Amino acid sequence: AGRFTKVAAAVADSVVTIESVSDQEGMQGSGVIVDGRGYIVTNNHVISEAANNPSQFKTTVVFNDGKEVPANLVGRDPKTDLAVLKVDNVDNLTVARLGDSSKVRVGDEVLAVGAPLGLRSTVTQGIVSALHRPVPLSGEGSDTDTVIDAIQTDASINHGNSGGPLIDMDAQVIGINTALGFAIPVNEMKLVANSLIKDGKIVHPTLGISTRSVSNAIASGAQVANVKAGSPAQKGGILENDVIVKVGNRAVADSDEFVVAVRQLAIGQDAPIEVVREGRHVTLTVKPDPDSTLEH
Repeated sequence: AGRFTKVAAAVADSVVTIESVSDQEGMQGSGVIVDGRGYIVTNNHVISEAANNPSQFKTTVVFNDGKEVPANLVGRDPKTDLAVLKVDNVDNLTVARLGDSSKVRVGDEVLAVGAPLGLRSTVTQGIVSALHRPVPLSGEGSDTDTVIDAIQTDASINHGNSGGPLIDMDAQVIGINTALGFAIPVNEMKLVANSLIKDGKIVHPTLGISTRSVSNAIASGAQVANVKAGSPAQKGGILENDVIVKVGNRAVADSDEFVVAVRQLAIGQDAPIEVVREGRHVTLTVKPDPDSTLEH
């Protein structure tokens, strides 16, 4: 058996098909078993339509052996494009082994593994092409668009392996394939999954700013398109046409990195925003709000 053949074969039983059907429509993706009690991780696109219209969709999980079981949505985070499902009282689950995405390096060989029985299923191979790479993702349903800090790979990521794991050569999960490919890194997945399992929700920081990217000799970064009334940004003295170049401890190259950087701030704690305003460099202070005040 070949090098990749062995790794794909070792993790196949941890990968599942997730199917959502209404009497009008029927969509399908992959996901990975992450906990022996039957917790399954996928991306938020895969279950979005069912989560938004639960009265008309039924979600099932199909195992490598072909068993089909009903699945319940535990919680989801459109901002990180992740979701968690739960199957009840299924025995002898092959739980995926979760790696450490902070140890992943550019050039590392990977498999992007889709669920073996999915209709369009794919397994692809490549390397890690970049780390900590902000990438915009369009929201599936009425879901908000977002940006994630991704693992980039030249393994093809397509309908047939999205929601499945990105697997390293130790056959460990180093990320979740999104919907020139990108994976949500496993260290972030673990933090978001933990939260969705407990609370059924994740609370992210918000400033009330929308930005557009600017690149030139005077100041490159995320130029402020809009500031929400009453927002942390309004209260902290951020102005439209300000060019944001640093948010907290993270330099901000463009509007994509701005989105990711905000989400690394502490809720309720003062933080520096560096701005270029009418040719001058200004540091403001902002106290981020929770995006969901009642779950904070």
